[PDB]
Amino acid sequence: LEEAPWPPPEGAFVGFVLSRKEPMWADLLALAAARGGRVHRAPEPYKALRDLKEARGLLAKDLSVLALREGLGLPPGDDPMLLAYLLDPSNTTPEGVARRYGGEWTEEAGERAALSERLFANLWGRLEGEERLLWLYREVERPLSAVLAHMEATGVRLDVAYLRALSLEVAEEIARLEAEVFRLAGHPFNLNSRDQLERVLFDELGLPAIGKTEKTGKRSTSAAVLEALREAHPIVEKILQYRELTKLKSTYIDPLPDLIHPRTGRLHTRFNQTATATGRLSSSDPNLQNIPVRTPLGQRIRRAFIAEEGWLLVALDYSQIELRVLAHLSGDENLIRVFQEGRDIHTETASWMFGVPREAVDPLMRRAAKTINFGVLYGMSAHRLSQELAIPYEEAQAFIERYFQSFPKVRAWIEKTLEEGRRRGYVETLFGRRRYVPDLEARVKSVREAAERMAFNMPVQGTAADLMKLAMVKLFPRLEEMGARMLLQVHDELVLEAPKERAEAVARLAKEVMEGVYPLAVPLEVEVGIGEDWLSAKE
DNA sequence: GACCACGGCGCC
DNA sequence: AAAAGGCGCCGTGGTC
Ligand SMILES: CCN(CC)C(=O)CCC(=O)NCCCN(CCCNC(=O)CCC(=O)N(CC)CC)C(=O)CCC(=O)NCC#Cc1cn([C@H]2C[C@H](O)[C@@H](COP(=O)(O)OP(=O)(O)OP(=O)(O)O)O2)c(=O)[nH]c1=O
Ligand SMILES: [Mg+2]
Ligand SMILES: [Mg+2]
Repeated sequence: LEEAPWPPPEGAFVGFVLSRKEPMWADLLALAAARGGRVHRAPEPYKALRDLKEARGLLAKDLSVLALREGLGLPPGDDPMLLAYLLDPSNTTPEGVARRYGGEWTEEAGERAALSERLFANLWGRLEGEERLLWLYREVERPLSAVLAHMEATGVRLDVAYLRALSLEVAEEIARLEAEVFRLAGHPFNLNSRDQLERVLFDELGLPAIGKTEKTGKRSTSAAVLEALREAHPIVEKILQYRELTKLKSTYIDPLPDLIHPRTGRLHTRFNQTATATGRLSSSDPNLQNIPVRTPLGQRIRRAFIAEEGWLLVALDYSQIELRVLAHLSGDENLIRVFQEGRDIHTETASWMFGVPREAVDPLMRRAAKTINFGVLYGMSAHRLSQELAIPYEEAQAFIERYFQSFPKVRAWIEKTLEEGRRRGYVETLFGRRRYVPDLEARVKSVREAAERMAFNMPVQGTAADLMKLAMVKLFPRLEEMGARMLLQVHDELVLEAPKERAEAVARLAKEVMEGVYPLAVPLEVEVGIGEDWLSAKE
């Protein structure tokens, strides 16, 4: 390409090199743009950012987040990553996409700019005639990248002092547990080492091994195994408590406080847009889509996520979203009727599980019940279910008969979906988002049937993901005009931040946007709460 | 210091 | 652990 002085003409593709992958933390080392057989290299990248109207090219969202961090309103535009991801969601990295569609991902901005231009041309070509994928690109993914950029640069407020204090308290409790574990073993060892624990439980103490690990066939010490052994030796309960506490402390309590950004004073995640097989987003660095919520200590941690002073958090969560999607995709009259009547399948199952009436099902019971509902829907075995519910195998097998019989046209949809996947080599969401599942023709049964479970889960999980993304795209500009903020997405949930005066109006508005995103054969219901912290906001 | 594979486990 | 699916991060163990 012909070397040409900065700045580039408008519509040029950008290339850029960060000192580290996280755009809120990165130094912009270099910046370039490419168009019309030219390549322009910015003498000083930060200053050159101001000359661009739009970030167009590979990882456009990351450069846009960096720009917002610097006070520049630079929105992301076309990104070949989004084109490739729609063509095949195993296209998750620029290294791979480059190799697959016409170049190499190097460490030089000018080369990355040229690459973006070339790859865009080629991938755009491949999407011609693919009208549904085109609609997903233009109406969903592309605008969604702009929304994600704002969410990332905005961040979420965290009560750091609270977490610091919590750490010291959990440390003492952890020591109480580990000391007792060592007393019971008769000697200390690295309790964090599942290999050392394996030998203590199964070789030294006389406990029966229950299961083996997947890759290396060691005797497993997983929570499920320990659960089954909870009454064979008092050390087992202590170990389970130890695991709970150390998991929460090492993953959330200790790391999160150290990740507060000096400029914003908030915590900033990344919402990865080309990272999953089904079309869901993922979150990393840190992952804010797996903040604890179940146990007492977990809830204490979620309480650390708080609203700016003068603001409130608003949490909105789609009700039984994948069951409703299933009703629509399958067209099952019984299931559709359930939602037209306003029934709650999770409460109902929770009612059967704990042997209480529906009004007796508390939040944590209902939670347990959804693991069972989706567990079964997506192929859980009779054997496993009996083990979890701690009931006879015959009771577990029975529950699964009744489950699929109540909703007769589901299996038809599953069989239709699997046959279709075998022929085309891929399955599809409602909107035509694709996932290739070649192992549907595998000759090994365990491999083939695992593939089948992935394949028929995908249209359901993926449609739910399409709906939520579309909702985010419609909702974002409405929040901007009300002076509220979109902060996080957790798959079928959004967390917004609104000024106190407008929080009620924002909650109502967001609820309606989410419910009316794309009407289905059953209503979509959204549960909404308002609060000073994330736990309170989910009520 | 960093990379991986693994087991394990937090959320949806 | 097991015929639920989708993720990312932790510490260990082994390298490099
Ligand atoms: C090989 C087979 N293998 C391997 C593992 C598996 O198949 C893998 C599965 C997996 O990887 N791990 C398994 C589950 C692990 N455990 C717990 C561990 C167990 N230890 C205890 O219980 C201890 C008890 C305890 O301490 N105490 C307190 C001390 C009490 C319990 C959790 O996830 C914990 C967290 C949790 O349950 N959070 C709920 C959940 C969930 C799921 C969601 N979805 C999809 C559809 C939904 O529609 C959509 C939206 O979700 P959501 O909005 O929520 O639901 P709805 O929209 O439908 O309903 P409403 O919005 O109306 O309410 O997402 C799934 O596909 N599967 C799901 O499980
Ligand atoms: Mg939900
Ligand atoms: Mg949810």
